[PDB]
Amino acid sequence: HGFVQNIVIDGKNYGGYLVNQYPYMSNPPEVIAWSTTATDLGFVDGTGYQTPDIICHRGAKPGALTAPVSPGGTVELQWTPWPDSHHGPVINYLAPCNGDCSTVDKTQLEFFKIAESGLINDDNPPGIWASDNLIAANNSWTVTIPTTIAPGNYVLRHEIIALHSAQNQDGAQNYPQCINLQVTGGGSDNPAGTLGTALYHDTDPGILINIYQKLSSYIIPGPPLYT
Ligand SMILES: *[C@@H]1O[C@H](CO)[C@@H](O)[C@H](O)[C@H]1NC(C)=O
Ligand SMILES: [Cu+2]
Repeated sequence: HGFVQNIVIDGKNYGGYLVNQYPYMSNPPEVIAWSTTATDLGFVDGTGYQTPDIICHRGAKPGALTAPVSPGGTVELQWTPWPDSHHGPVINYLAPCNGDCSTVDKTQLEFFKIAESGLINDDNPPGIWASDNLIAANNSWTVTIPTTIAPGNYVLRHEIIALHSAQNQDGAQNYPQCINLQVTGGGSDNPAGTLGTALYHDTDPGILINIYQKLSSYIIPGPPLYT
């Protein structure tokens, strides 16, 4: 359990959607991060993959603001402390807003994968995963925005999937966190995008998996990495 408390871009903090504060507030602040109703700090499991919930987490609505990013710039996402138990991949996607991200129909966003990290080492099952890399980085993840994509407004969908329960049908725990970015620079690619509700299926080989046994490979779920 947890969520993104803060985002660092070009030497300032953009405060995240504080799901354990702003839903109790009823005149909460304008932020670059999407609001959610996920006040339990929990997840979208396999029962929700073909529901709107998977796109930017449960009952999610677009952030009011958008952060500019320098060409090939870094986005740093700071999480609440991530439990070692919650072993699994860290995956990042962009979807174009084609306009102000604050007014998009989330059910219409088409995501391309810009980065993925899975099982790093399996010397001691269940092993070292992207999630353990995230813990070792003091619960922060650094995304580099590609220089080769068309500039304009996009949603960054940033996700940990915990696999500690994933042996069981619908046991995997997806923690998607969305923010609004204004990508800048000279790129022109419009990558093939995948609907939120076509990212994952509850029987994917990297979703329905016993991590506690020796693994020879791990298939990072979702569509193919853009480069
Ligand atoms: C994270 O920072 C704290 C101090 O703020 C430090 O004590 C901790 O051990 C650091 N990093 C890791 C990888 O544990
Ligand atoms: Cu949890």
